[PDB]
Amino acid sequence: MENVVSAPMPGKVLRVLVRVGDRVRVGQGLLVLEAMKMENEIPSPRDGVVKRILVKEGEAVDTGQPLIELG
Ligand code: NA
Repeated sequence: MENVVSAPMPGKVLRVLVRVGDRVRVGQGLLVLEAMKMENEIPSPRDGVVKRILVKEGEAVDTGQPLIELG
């Protein structure tokens, strides 16, 4: 899915760091997944604007699951 940031591993959503409409830059933390016994910031792969937030706190996600859509 183009413009979609997806989960790199299974985990639990701890918090979302951005809001719809936010400008983001490559490497910027978009949300935090608990996995591999740690808290992991999931980065933006590119500069952009946050278009949609596709998960909520507490949600269990799988590898490749859409997390954030960029505009
Ligand atoms: Na799930």
